[PDB]
Amino acid sequence: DPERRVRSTLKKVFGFDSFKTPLQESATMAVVKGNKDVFVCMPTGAGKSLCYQLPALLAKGITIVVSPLIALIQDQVDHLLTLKVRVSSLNSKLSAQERKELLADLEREKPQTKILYITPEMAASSSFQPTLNSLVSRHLLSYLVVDEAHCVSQWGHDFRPDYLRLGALRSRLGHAPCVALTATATPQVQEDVFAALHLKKPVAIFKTPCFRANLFYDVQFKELISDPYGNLKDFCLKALGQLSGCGIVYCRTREACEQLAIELSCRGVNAKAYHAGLKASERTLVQNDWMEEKVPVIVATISFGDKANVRFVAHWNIAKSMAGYYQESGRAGRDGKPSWCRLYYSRNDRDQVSFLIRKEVAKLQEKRGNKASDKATIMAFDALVTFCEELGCRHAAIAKYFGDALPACAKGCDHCQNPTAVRRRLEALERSSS
Ligand SMILES: Nc1ncnc2c1ncn2[C@@H]1O[C@H](COP(=O)(O)OP(=O)(O)O)[C@@H](O)[C@H]1O
Ligand SMILES: O=C(NC[C@H]1CCCO1)NC1CCCCC1
Ligand SMILES: [Mg+2]
Ligand SMILES: [Zn+2]
Repeated sequence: DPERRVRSTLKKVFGFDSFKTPLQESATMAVVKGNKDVFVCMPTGAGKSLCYQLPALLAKGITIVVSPLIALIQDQVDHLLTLKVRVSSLNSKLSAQERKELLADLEREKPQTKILYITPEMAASSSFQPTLNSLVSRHLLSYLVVDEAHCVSQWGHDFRPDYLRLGALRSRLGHAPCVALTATATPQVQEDVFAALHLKKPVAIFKTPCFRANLFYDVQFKELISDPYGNLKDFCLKALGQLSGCGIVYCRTREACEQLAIELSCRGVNAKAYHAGLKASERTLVQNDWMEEKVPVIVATISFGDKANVRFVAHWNIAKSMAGYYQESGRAGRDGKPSWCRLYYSRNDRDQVSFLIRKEVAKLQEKRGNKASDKATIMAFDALVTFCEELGCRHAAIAKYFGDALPACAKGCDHCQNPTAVRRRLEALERSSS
């Protein structure tokens, strides 16, 4: 029984009685089994770390774990040191004395080190190779783990050249299985991971689906609304009337944030602005006022840094990216009860956000020259423009983006609930500028 061994270690070392989801459990079992290569794609906070850290302890040899930054290695190392586990790290920030003590440990038979964190630069170093081949010689490597695996991809919004070295490394440790883990969930990033890391076919995939059936999506066009602030007012109120629950209004500028909270409060719905301009004392009062439910609606530019009963998330201005919008809106309806997600689109608004992105990309060019990755920035915005202008199910467009199959829309979107309503609105959009 592996399930005995897993259950024991989850308690005795990690101090958990259960797995956060069955998907975390399914992934973790496949890694223990050790026959296949594995891809774990779950949101940040889902406990991806556990899926390789636990199996490493049940194995005979050493697990090598590649993480992008010494700052994230250190947090991991300290976490595991407070749980009485034999874990070390190899990097520039170590002394030459400590570096000699660790390399000595690796050149014994049956070393004390059980998990070795290393950067991709250090894994691809000249100075590391004798040690690495010595571990290969003596069949002392149980696994190879590549955390933050999206770093291989130009489409993944954090490219790192050194991650492309990890492929050849992988085929040299062919005896041992490889686990690749990320929160970025686009199909192209997954294609890039599979080829860049020379993963072995059939890959066992553990992927959180991005369809939530309890969310209603719609997209209104501001060019067509006679009374914009009142349209929003009614929306907020309807979502709070079955008062009950809370809501979020997102927007881009400080000025619009303030005007929005004034216009909502003046027209029968209590609301307070929330942005980086105001003082940190006043920031935290608005935060606390929304959490304990004195004030039901918060109008914001930026996150706090959980909340179960958000009955609506409204976007006043189009977001910078599809991943952006999916994250932001998806703060709605965590309790499982019906919520509403609305996006107020306009073509002038689209142009403003479009201009800003490109001006930001020019700055990065001035600084470091042209990069293939800047097209990923543009495409990510464009996917959300298409979402706004196309006749189609809302949830499916989201699904298409993250490479999921056609989800069953329970009339859970404006398009599917009434295809012709939406068509009539898209015809009148085009008549506006006739
Ligand atoms: N089975 C579990 N039960 C409860 N909490 C867990 C479990 N597994 C992991 N966690 C916790 O969840 C948090 C997030 O985990 P982490 O591995 O950093 O997530 P990810 O890397 O996917 O973003 C950590 O504090 C971790 O201790
Ligand atoms: O699915 C999520 N989860 C959204 C979470 C992240 C923080 C708040 O919401 N994000 C991932 C990362 C971006 C592309 C693939 C999807
Ligand atoms: Mg992680
Ligand atoms: Zn639909």
